[PDB]
Amino acid sequence: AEGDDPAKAAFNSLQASATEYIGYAWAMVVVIVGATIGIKLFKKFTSKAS
Repeated sequence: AEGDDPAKAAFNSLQASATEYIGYAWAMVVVIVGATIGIKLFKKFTSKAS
């Protein structure tokens, strides 16, 4: 059924037009994950104990 919920959806469809926020948020994401790979890579080399 072609039901796209015209109640809250439609209203949210307007707020979702924030093309000024869909870009800088992506860079922040990398700073969340990529930020782990850094410290993570450190534990590996520092947890070798060969």
